[PDB]
Amino acid sequence: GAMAPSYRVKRMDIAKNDEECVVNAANPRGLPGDGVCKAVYKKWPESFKNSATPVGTAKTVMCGTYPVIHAVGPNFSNYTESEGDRELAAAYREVAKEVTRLGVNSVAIPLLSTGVYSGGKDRLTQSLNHLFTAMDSTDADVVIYCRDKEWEKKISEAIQMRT
Ligand SMILES: [Cl-]
Ligand SMILES: [Cl-]
Ligand SMILES: [Cl-]
Repeated sequence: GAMAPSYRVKRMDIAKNDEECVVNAANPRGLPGDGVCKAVYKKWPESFKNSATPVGTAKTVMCGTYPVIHAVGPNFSNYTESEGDRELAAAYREVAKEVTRLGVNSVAIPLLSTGVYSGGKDRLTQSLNHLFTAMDSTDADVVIYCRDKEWEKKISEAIQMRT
């Protein structure tokens, strides 16, 4: 584990991360997709062999020796708010189990269900709080990746508030 486990946020493409493994914001069918998923497919295409997994789960596939944890958040256009909330929390709990199993000291993670699976709603606080609930008990350094300047500031404020 990291000597003093931390959370950090960076506003850049997760495909350029400086961590020991990456979490993909995957679709259930293991398709190239859009947004984070498409960037992950371009950088680590080998990790999409048998990466299909149900909503609310995570499945890791190696690209060489680099782990890609495919985490499937719910698409809020299809799920009710109640059921989608439960599946989003579940996907993050599965990411925490995979990060622990892998023994990594750091992990790059996006905010699940905040892009095209958001159902047109701002889910920064919802998704980030489920990320914290799952990852707080792990000892890996977590680096959250985002692309919006206002989201970077809000994620950074939420991290600093708890220290
Ligand atoms: Cl970039
Ligand atoms: Cl998304
Ligand atoms: Cl963003």
